[PDB]
Amino acid sequence: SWAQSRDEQNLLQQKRIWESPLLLAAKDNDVQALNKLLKYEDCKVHQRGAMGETALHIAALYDNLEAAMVLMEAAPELVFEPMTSELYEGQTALHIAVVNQNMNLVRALLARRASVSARATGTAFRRSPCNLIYFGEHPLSFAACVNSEEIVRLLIEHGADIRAQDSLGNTVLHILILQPNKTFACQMYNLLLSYDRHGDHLQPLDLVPNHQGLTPFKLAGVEGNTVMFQHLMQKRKHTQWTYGPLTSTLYDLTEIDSSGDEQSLLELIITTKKREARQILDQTPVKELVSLKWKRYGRPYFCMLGAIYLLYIICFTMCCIYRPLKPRTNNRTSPRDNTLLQQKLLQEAYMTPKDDIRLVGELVTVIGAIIILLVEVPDGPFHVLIITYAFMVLVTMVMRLISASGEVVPMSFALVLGWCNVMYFARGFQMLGPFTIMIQKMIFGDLMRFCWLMAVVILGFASAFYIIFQTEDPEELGHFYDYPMALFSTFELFLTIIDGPANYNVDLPFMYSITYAAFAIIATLLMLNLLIAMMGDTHWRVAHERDELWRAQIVATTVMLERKLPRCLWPRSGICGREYGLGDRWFLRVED
Amino acid sequence: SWAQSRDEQNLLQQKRIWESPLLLAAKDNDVQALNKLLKYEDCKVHQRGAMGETALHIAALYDNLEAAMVLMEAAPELVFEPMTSELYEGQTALHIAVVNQNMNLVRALLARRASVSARATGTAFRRSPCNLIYFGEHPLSFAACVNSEEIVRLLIEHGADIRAQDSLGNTVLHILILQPNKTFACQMYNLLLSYDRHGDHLQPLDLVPNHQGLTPFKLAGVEGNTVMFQHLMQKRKHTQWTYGPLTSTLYDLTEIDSSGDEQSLLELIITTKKREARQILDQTPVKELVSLKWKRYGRPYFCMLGAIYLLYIICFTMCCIYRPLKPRTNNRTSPRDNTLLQQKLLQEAYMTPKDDIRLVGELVTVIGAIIILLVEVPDGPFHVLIITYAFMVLVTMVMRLISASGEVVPMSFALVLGWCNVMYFARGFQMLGPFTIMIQKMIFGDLMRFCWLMAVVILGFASAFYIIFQTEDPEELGHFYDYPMALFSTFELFLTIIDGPANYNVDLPFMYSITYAAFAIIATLLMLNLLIAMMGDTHWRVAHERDELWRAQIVATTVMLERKLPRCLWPRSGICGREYGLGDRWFLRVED
Ligand SMILES: CCCCCCCC/C=C\CCCCCCCC(=O)O[C@@H](COC(=O)CCCCCCCCCCCCCCC)COP(=O)([O-])OCC[N+](C)(C)C
Ligand SMILES: CCCCCCCC/C=C\CCCCCCCC(=O)O[C@@H](COC(=O)CCCCCCCCCCCCCCC)COP(=O)([O-])OCC[N+](C)(C)C
Ligand SMILES: CCCCCCCC/C=C\CCCCCCCC(=O)O[C@@H](COC(=O)CCCCCCCCCCCCCCC)COP(=O)([O-])OCC[N+](C)(C)C
Ligand SMILES: CCCCCCCC/C=C\CCCCCCCC(=O)O[C@@H](COC(=O)CCCCCCCCCCCCCCC)COP(=O)([O-])OCC[N+](C)(C)C
Ligand SMILES: CC(C)CCC[C@@H](C)[C@H]1CC[C@H]2[C@@H]3CC=C4C[C@@H](OC(=O)CCC(=O)O)CC[C@]4(C)[C@H]3CC[C@]12C
Ligand SMILES: CC(C)CCC[C@@H](C)[C@H]1CC[C@H]2[C@@H]3CC=C4C[C@@H](OC(=O)CCC(=O)O)CC[C@]4(C)[C@H]3CC[C@]12C
Ligand SMILES: CC(C)CCC[C@@H](C)[C@H]1CC[C@H]2[C@@H]3CC=C4C[C@@H](OC(=O)CCC(=O)O)CC[C@]4(C)[C@H]3CC[C@]12C
Ligand SMILES: CC(C)CCC[C@@H](C)[C@H]1CC[C@H]2[C@@H]3CC=C4C[C@@H](OC(=O)CCC(=O)O)CC[C@]4(C)[C@H]3CC[C@]12C
Ligand SMILES: CC(C)CCC[C@@H](C)[C@H]1CC[C@H]2[C@@H]3CC=C4C[C@@H](OC(=O)CCC(=O)O)CC[C@]4(C)[C@H]3CC[C@]12C
Ligand SMILES: CC(C)CCC[C@@H](C)[C@H]1CC[C@H]2[C@@H]3CC=C4C[C@@H](OC(=O)CCC(=O)O)CC[C@]4(C)[C@H]3CC[C@]12C
Repeated sequence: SWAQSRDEQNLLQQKRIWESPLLLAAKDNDVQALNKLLKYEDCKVHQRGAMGETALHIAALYDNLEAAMVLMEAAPELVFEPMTSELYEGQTALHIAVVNQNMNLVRALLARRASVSARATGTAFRRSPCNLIYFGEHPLSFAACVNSEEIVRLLIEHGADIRAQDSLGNTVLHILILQPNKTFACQMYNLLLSYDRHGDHLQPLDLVPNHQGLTPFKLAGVEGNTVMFQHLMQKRKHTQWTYGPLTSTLYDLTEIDSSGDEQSLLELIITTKKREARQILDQTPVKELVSLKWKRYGRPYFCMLGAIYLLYIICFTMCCIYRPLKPRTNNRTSPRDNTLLQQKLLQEAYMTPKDDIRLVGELVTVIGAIIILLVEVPDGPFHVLIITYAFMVLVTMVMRLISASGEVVPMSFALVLGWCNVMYFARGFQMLGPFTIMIQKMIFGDLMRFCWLMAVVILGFASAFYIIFQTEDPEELGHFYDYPMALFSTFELFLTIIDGPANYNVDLPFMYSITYAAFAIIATLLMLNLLIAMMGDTHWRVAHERDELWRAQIVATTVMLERKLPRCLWPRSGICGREYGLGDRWFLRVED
Repeated sequence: SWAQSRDEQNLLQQKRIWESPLLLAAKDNDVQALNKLLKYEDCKVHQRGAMGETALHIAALYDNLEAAMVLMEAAPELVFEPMTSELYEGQTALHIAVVNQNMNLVRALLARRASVSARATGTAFRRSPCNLIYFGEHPLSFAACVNSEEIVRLLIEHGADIRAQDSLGNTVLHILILQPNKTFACQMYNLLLSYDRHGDHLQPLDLVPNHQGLTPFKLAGVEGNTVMFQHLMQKRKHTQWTYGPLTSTLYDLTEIDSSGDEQSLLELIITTKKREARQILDQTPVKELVSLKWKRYGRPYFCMLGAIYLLYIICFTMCCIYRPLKPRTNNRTSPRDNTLLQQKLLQEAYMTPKDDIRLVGELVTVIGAIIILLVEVPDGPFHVLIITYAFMVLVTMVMRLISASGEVVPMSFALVLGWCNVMYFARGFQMLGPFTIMIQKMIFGDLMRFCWLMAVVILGFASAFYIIFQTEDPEELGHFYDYPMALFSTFELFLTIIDGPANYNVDLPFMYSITYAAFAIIATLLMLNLLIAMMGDTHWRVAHERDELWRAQIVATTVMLERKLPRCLWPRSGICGREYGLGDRWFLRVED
């Protein structure tokens, strides 16, 4: 795709260099070739390359100081020229010699007054999975990322703005957090903060947001950058006293905790795809904050909601047990017809006092289903299940009003969805909590991958079992009497939850005993135990990280409860200042 | 709670320091600020802080020697002042400068005659989970715990009592055992014992009990402090001879073995919550003592009690097999009534010689149940089971006398509790012993955690299965005919111990085949194998430490048998002295 086009422009770049004697002598720094071409005609001194590059760009790429100096003496207006293509738009040779860390050639270009504010907006510089570097857009950003302490100072002396932002809004401090070598990126962060002696007014530059709204501290939390997180936390950390081995430590807790309705650090870490962002939860001020919110306010409000939900589902269950049924009016159509009862009409469903007790429970059920929709729809997996529950309750309400047959099908969905939603409240308990993570990763992991191989063995053998018994009498062996039942029976024989079809009083077809023996080996022995071996591996992986997974469950529940409860009902965690003379900020004390 | 109040008093402390110029200059040692405030008015020289602290307390906290000396020259009566709050009651600055290890400021306070006997009874010093340090109450105790060898000597030279006890009764030697850095605590133990040259009469101070009764040696065993246990065992260890690589070693065995009716080291280690106390059992004199008690006296007396219990339960079983039954008098009420026999009245239960043989076995059963209560009630898990057994035997005795119907329900409990109590005697065998620890940790571990998720899937699907078949004829498919049976059937279908409901001669409801397929996947495949994967992990953890767990089972059995058998029947283990001229102490010889 774009990779194929980037491959072709890279080969087109090397061709145009070989086609041009100037670009070739710029690549391989033959001084005698460059001297002859310039003492001749212009020879395309402003030659536009394949990448939009010039000759002075080329000597910058290939680390050719002696070539680049002769090209600057030849034409000094090339120093200001930007590279002109979609890949490398607005890139100067000052950008290139910075990235190549060519110390003598950056000093030479700054002597010829190369711009330090030149923005490199080409798509090879944008933050994308296709690019292997994200350095920003400015030369100061590029030198900060290749860890060149000598070049960042020279750019600042020549007037590079430390406050310059790229198209994503990131300053140079944001970009350093996005870098793979974190320990070098810490030291460059400390260097660039030291040059914010002026301009700390109107923003201190460690507090600038990007276009997502993130400061460098919140970006370190969101990106899973734990090394930069601990280093940024030192600024927000205050030592209160030291009593030998003890230390009382006061944490700032402003951007960490939900200071406003805008998403804080706890919500952004839960609502992100990055697995390594969850490593911020066992960092020190974040870990005791989550535990404090849960024990004081999270777990009491959650256990109340689980108790109310459990009483409500018991109420819904009893209305389904006592659903209005009467003896059937019509006669039995076939001997296969097994139905004895049918559901009452609306006019006769409510005529006794026991029907009035059920009516109260049915209204409590319907009112609860509306409140589930009013909480959840005006906006997870249990998110979908409780909406699917409340939808099924309203469907059976509509069928009750218009007297529609088949209320058993919305109720049966609603019974199993209503009671399996109680497993949501297992996360109030630490031992019970990651059990449902095991169930999710066994369903949407092991089952969804291996059901396709199971379904095709079931389809093969049920089709074989169907045609083997297609000529036989079903009254003796009716497991495969029609093709939907044959398919359901083979699924049950797969799971060994029904017995193998046997009638010793008749002769079964010869082909059955061979096919069922082949089925018993591949399906019940091999593939069934293969799946169980997978799910035991899922169990082992989730139980290994179960404390970390439970803590991530607690934050998501705390973020959700704080979002839905009133602010009077959820007090802010920690200790506010300003009655102790600390400002209006809410602090958290940790004694270690 | 108290943590929130401790957080607030810590912030209130820092405010009152900032409110006071004296306390602020005491915190940050500005000598010019302290000089001006004292050459002015008193300026609250006896200013009471938030923690009950004074200015001289503050210079002690923040390691301000130059501040504290000026404050002592200003008012020397502050040197004697205690900190006055619930957190830090009776704390002096001599306490603080000791903990901060400020060597020049402890010498200055002792020059101004600061008390070495001052007790710090505040709740921040008490042994509690809320506190991170337990240092005791005296300055000598505090210097011993921060490992300051130079300060403990200076306190002793000024008259600090090495025999001072805190509110828990602990001397300084007890407190050192309770310290996290054991290797430093060994060296401080050796230092403080050297200053017991005088006063070894009336107690040698390594033999002082605390209020629980524990000496430092027994506290090292109870607290799991194996490093201090081995070091204390050197004093109780006597080398008898050395024959090249051999060494005959005589162990004192006084506090280890049950010298009196007061609890010894073996009973205290079993009857404690700490898992690391069980690490004392594989230390040298304790390990060969337990093996000696078991092989000589433990295992023969235990195998006799297990043989007698096995013969007794066989006697109880045969009386239940032969329980008095007669043909039923009334007629069959419904076709669902299956009962053919009923239990006899008392007057006809004993009329044949075979009824007389059973009467002897029933009295042997009743006498055994009374003896179980007389041994166990005038005081574990098998502790509860054998009492629950003997209660069920007396309940069926009462029902036999008053001719109450339903003796089958107390007997059935008594049959399964009586025979499962034979698994108690599996610990007489090392290979069989930790099997019952696996069963306990699979029941009260894996089952009690995961039954709640299982129960709610059973409740959801049994309710669905009940309403699906609520309109059908039960004679064809009666698994779910009423709601208790539907719930029991779904439990059995969960465990795959009954087959899936099928009748191929009728049409089952459409909703059944979908719901049972959903049930077969989530319950029989996924959640059932999830539990088995857990219990296999419990099996793997218990089988890894199975020798250590079996040895802990042997001590508990030995402690229980010694407590219940007469002293003539349980001889003291090891070799008494005084016929070999060693004193009256009982020794144990170990050749290594
Ligand atoms: C994850 C789930 C995967 C799917 C699992 C299983 C799917 C099951 C889902 C639904 C089935 C249940 C719905 C009932 C509908 C009734 C119609 C019927 O099927 O039978 C009809 C026949 O027609 C057929 O036999 C069609 C089946 C042929 C091939 C099936 C492959 C389709 C799925 C491919 C997916 C591949 C994916 C696998 C991997 C790529 C009529 O029944 P009869 O009694 O035979 O009448 C014949 C009358 N006669 C006597 C004259 C002869
Ligand atoms: C996962 C792998 C396991 C697969 C299991 C087996 C592999 C399959 C390989 C091959 C199967 C070959 C099919 C036979 C074709 C001829 C049909 C015929 O003549 O039927 C005749 C029988 O005649 C016979 O008995 C056939 C001779 C023995 C074949 C079966 C033995 C398989 C042993 C395998 C050894 C282990 C190999 C695997 C080791 C692991 C007549 O039948 P009838 O008795 O009169 O009944 C009448 C009913 N009917 C007419 C209505 C129909
Ligand atoms: C670890 C163990 C956990 C519990 C597991 C299972 C508990 C099982 C324990 C005991 C059950 C067995 C005792 C028999 C008593 C008979 C009464 C009866 O139940 O049926 C009665 C109906 O009334 C009901 O249907 C009540 C049930 C509704 C909801 C059940 C939830 C209660 C437990 C919540 C705990 C949640 C904990 C889970 C996680 C939070 C009558 O029967 P019927 O035939 O239907 O009559 C209807 C007549 N009709 C035809 C007119 C319609
Ligand atoms: C753990 C997850 C597994 C869940 C398993 C299944 C998921 C459930 C999802 C959805 C179930 C939807 C319910 C149907 C609602 C309409 C009712 C209806 O019209 O009935 C009609 C049939 O009409 C049909 O046949 C319906 C069309 C097919 C639905 C069933 C195929 C499910 C395939 C799923 C593919 C794999 C998906 C999952 C892959 C893993 C009439 O019924 P009847 O035949 O005439 O019988 C009469 C008896 N009765 C009137 C007394 C009642
Ligand atoms: C007539 C009255 C008494 C009915 C009783 C009402 C309650 C039983 C209902 C009404 C609203 C419900 C709540 C609506 C929203 C949610 C969020 C929901 O969150 C998720 O499932 C999202 C997280 C995830 O997907 O895992 C969990 C259930 C809960 C607390 C519900 C619990 C049960 C509640 C309190
Ligand atoms: C009437 C019949 C046909 C209904 C079919 C039942 C299934 C569609 C239901 C019943 C139980 C449900 C499951 C119950 C519990 C979970 C675990 C749940 O896991 C989590 O949410 C992870 C934990 C976390 O979010 O912290 C994801 C949904 C899932 C698999 C549910 C998916 C839908 C299931 C399989
Ligand atoms: C678990 C496995 C890997 C170990 C070896 C077992 C199978 C390879 C063997 C054991 C029993 C054998 C079966 C025993 C009896 C028969 C019946 C025989 O056909 C008959 O005579 C049946 C009567 C009829 O056709 O009606 C065909 C072979 C078959 C299925 C045999 C096929 C091969 C089987 C399954
Ligand atoms: C008519 C006569 C012959 C009846 C026979 C009497 C014995 C069969 C009974 C009487 C007292 C019983 C003992 C009473 C107390 C105990 C302690 C009990 O200890 C525990 O279960 C506690 C440890 C734990 O909980 O694991 C184990 C069974 C045992 C030895 C009992 C074994 C069976 C004994 C010897
Ligand atoms: C008539 C029916 C309804 C009675 C129900 C039977 C259960 C209540 C009983 C039968 C077997 C019993 C179990 C048999 C063995 C053990 C192992 C036992 O493990 C230990 O004591 C650990 C070993 C040790 O102490 O060294 C704890 C009790 C437990 C789980 C028992 C708990 C109670 C159980 C499950
Ligand atoms: C083990 C799993 C993860 C792998 C794939 C198996 C299931 C996804 C498939 C295999 C067989 C299928 C069943 C085959 C037959 C039927 C009957 C069909 O309804 C009927 O026509 C039955 C007749 C009646 O309603 O009375 C409804 C779908 C269902 C349950 C199918 C649902 C999906 C099943 C369970």
